[PDB]
Amino acid sequence: QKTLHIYNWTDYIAPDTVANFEKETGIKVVYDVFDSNEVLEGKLMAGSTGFDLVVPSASYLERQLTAGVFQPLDKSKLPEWKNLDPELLKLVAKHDPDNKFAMPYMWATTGIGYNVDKVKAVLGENAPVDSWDLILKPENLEKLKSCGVSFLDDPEEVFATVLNYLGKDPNSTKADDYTGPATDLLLKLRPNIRYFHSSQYINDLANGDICVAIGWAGDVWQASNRAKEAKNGVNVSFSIPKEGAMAWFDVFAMPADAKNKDEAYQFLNYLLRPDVVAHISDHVFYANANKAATPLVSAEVRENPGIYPPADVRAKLFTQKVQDPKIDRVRTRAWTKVKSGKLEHHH
Ligand SMILES: COCCOC[C@@H](C)OC[C@H](C)N
Ligand SMILES: [Cl-]
Ligand SMILES: [Cl-]
Repeated sequence: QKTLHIYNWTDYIAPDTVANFEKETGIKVVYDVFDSNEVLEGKLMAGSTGFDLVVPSASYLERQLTAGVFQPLDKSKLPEWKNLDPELLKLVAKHDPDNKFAMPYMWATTGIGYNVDKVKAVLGENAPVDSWDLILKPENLEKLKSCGVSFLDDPEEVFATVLNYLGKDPNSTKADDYTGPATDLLLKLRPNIRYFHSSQYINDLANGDICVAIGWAGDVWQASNRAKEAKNGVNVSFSIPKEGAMAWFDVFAMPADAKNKDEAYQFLNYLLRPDVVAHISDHVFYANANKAATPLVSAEVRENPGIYPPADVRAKLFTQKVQDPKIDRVRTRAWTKVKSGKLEHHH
């Protein structure tokens, strides 16, 4: 009797995927969840995670490759590997050369989730919902404060978005960009931000408790769908803003010390079945990386340009770079200062 341990993002599988795999294979699954790349990386670098499969973003897989925390995937144990789109594989390979360590899972963008009606009530019918101005212009956040503003608790995402908005390289390697203009803007915004959190914003958007959030696309579409299902009269939408946004792939990987590799390959091959991953996309409102699955994904998901954006929008997307340790120090210190920003001092 074997037991497979999986560590995935919250809100990132269909409700019946694991039970269906358990029923089919007889394998018992222990499924645990996270909402932060930094939490997962800390576990991978601190000791044994005890997990057989983990799901980093691709730039987090990249940065940990030479640490040897992952073992290469034996493709002979993944006969359904050919269902993955081979062009998407080439893009993922920028982070994982020759696709040796990672199985692409889902792809999306980091944009703005918002309450359509409350934004228009507060900012007017002309509210700049197609722009990062909605959430990064202080004059707008000051007005939105009471209806509730959330930022992701993701320093890399937040600084890269701010840098881009300020007309800098979103992956700037210049320390002064972080300590100066990016920090200046974030401190100006900070009094109007209710919280930094990377998962509470889904239900808060759905229930009308947060009016604007920096959010991951399919999480915001899940909020929208939860409100629709609740018949609660809340209208949530998502914007990939006109100034561009971050795009990313999340990938399954196998820790080098995984106990139950055979069961792990069984689960990956299960996810490679087109019906399995299409059903996941239908529930989580994210694009998968499986070419064979695409015709099976629901029309509502496939036809949503905030899930499958067209070429003119894709042209404005950027990807995360791994920063050197001096930028990492500057950025992380600045993030701690920003998040503590409301506190009173006596110096
Ligand atoms: C099936 O995933 C949606 C397609 O993803 C779009 C991004 C990842 O690719 C860019 C290239 C140009 N197509
Ligand atoms: Cl990524
Ligand atoms: Cl359909």
